[PDB]
Amino acid sequence: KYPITDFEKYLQDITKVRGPMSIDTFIKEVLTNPKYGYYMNKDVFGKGGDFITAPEVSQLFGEMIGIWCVATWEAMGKPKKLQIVEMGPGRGTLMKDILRSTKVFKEFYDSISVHLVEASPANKKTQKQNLLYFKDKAINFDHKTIGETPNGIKVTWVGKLEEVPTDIPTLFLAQEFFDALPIHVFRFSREKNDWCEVLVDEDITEHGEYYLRFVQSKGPTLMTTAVKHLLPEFGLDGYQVELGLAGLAISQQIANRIDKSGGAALIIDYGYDKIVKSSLQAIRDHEFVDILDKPGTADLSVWVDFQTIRKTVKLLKNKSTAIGPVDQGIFLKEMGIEHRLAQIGRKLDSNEKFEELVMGYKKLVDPKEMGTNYKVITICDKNITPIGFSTSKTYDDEDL
Ligand SMILES: Nc1ncnc2c1ncn2[C@@H]1O[C@H](CSCC[C@H](N)C(=O)O)[C@@H](O)[C@H]1O
Repeated sequence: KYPITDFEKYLQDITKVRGPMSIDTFIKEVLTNPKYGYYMNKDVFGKGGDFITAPEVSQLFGEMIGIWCVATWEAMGKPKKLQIVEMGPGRGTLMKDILRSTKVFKEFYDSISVHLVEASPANKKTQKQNLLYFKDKAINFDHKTIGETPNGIKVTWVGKLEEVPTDIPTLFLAQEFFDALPIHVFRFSREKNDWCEVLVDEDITEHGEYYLRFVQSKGPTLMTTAVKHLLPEFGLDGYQVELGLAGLAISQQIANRIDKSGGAALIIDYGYDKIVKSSLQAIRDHEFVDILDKPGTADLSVWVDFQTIRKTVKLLKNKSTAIGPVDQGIFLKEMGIEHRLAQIGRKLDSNEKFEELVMGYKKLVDPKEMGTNYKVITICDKNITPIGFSTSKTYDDEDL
């Protein structure tokens, strides 16, 4: 035990009036609740911005994504206006590396504007500070939703993808974004020959462990019935799956935007080319903890189901398709990262700086590091061949 937090008391109250809550609802509350959220007001973590992401590991990573943006823009017929959208830019490191490294491509750089989709006002402020040129001392970061980069590239912040202008060809970047979206969890009961949903209820049992607990819905919930067509047909008892419905909805918005106005999305994340049975994890001060251990104090994440993203896009039966996933290591090698590593290394004379650069390269591409756990998938037009996906597989059962 420990004594009951105010956020736990509040979540218990929801279960008393509304019944046990879906894991989707729980993840939204735990992250984004105004008063007790993790993503909204955590404050003062260990080290400087929480965790090791790929942009912060190497400039190599952002330069390669930059090359992908330019090559894809070329493959689209070099449109005079191109939007670049990023989902959850973090501190803005990725965007900064892209905008730095793609300045040399004059024709490309003259066509771009940037749109960052960001819900957190804290991250918004950090991104603005990281990306913008400022002419005034007093900056209120909330009335500043449009800005200019020091190279004069326009950057606009919006809360949701829906708010991004339509009818312009668009690149979409989602880097470690889908792993932080809510999921639902379902499990099959042979005792009721059907799927149940896994819910979070209050835990007042005589020797429970925490103040919340996982329960199985009595029958199928309305969500179970609504998504039955996405679940396995194989009813094995206790078989459990995670479904990233929030992410599937975003995948459809991107696919449909691309069908209408052209474009391409690059989704990079840790995950699998199959249904993910169990992956929801809670990390607090760099230690794995239980999900229901003081909720709101720990960062929740999931491993991404790339397969269901792919099938969902394909099921739209429009001009869009999804190709991949391919491993991050293979993707980046195919983009020319080894050549760039050597070029950057030759300009450096330090050896200490070169050793650091090579380790960052190894962290990105080695199979024991991020090389295989991290994967890349593209949502794009059927008729424009994607860049960096030559090793993508063919999925016969899903192409008629
Ligand atoms: N529903 C939502 N709308 C907008 N942004 C979201 C979101 N859910 C999560 N995010 C954002 O996604 C980011 C996850 S952290 C990843 C940061 C960055 N891409 C990097 O790898 O360095 C956070 O900045 C968070 O604010």
